[PDB]
Amino acid sequence: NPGTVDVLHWWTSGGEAKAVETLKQQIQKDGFIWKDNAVAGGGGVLKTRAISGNPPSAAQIKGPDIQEWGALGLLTELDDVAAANKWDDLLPRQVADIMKYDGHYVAVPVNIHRVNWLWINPQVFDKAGAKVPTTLDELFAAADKLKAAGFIPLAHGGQPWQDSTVFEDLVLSILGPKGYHAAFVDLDEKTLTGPQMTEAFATLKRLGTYMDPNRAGRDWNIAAAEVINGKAGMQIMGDWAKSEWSAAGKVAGKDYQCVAFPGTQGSFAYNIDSLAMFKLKDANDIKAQNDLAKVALEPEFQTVFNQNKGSLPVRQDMDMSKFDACTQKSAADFKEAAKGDGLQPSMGMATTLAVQGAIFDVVTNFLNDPQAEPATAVKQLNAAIKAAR
Repeated sequence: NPGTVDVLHWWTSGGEAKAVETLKQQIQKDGFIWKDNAVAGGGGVLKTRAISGNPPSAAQIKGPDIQEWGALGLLTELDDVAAANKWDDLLPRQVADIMKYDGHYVAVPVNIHRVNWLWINPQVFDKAGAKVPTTLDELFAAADKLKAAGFIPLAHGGQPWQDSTVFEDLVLSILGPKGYHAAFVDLDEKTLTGPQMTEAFATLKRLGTYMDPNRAGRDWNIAAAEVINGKAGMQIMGDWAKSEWSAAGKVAGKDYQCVAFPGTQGSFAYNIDSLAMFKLKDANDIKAQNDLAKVALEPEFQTVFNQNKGSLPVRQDMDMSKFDACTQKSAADFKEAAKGDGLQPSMGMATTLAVQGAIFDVVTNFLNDPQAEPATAVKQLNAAIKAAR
């Protein structure tokens, strides 16, 4: 036909086009047709279109949104392409499991972000006599010292997802991997209303006190800029924030440092993006689909897509010297975490959009209220999470 690949995705950026193009050019070269329809409003009509027999060949669906679409029977089993390309050998076990439904590949993963980073301006630290933290006590001690030296201690933007990034970090730090998993994967009631979650909010509140009150609306890349430009000391963010650093022409260690969010050493909170493959009717369109799935997990796209963006590739067998120094620390930390309970889904991997919304809402509401009681915030957390489920 020669068969058509229609991919619904949100990879809008110029850096992400380089990779998408490498995909297109190879599909064409393999004798198939390319077509895309790239929407925007990042964060996530496809349903109505797939529940009515006009799906795209592929769509961007991260988190649990895969199990739901699988369970509807709308996705296609990729046993053949998996088998031909030794997918089980290439993927970390926990990653492969996220991509399966009834033991069958239904989606191909394309990246691994780490959520639990702190980004550090080593020039700002030296001029402030500040010490790169490894504990929460030390994170505050650095914050004080930066303020005392007349820097913005924490660069932080006014969007709910960013408030909860910082929250989920604190949950991980205080509760450790197991408790984090109890809270965001199992939505365990005792955990979400317990003393340590309460401590996570108390610590959130306390981080609040060092944040700019005129942050409302502000994007993560503006907060990163305050760090890049030598005006702030730190930002707590996932490793997408490297893009901002790259685009400014920085390096690894010479301009910034990446450390694990204090107290989360040992753990890797992953954030994994993916293309779920729909059940199609045309044989040629299947062959195209299977090609897109193969190539999305080949070295060429796995390198370009994750490069100039900050995430790790999901393939285990990569030439990592192709990446920056922070991605190499991220690759090392991944493996350590992977030996045990340390590897956990970020909150964004770990629940439904409705539950996220509930948490985002509780967190921002409590962080935007200087009188808010942590003892109260855990009841709000739990009650909202119950209601969204």
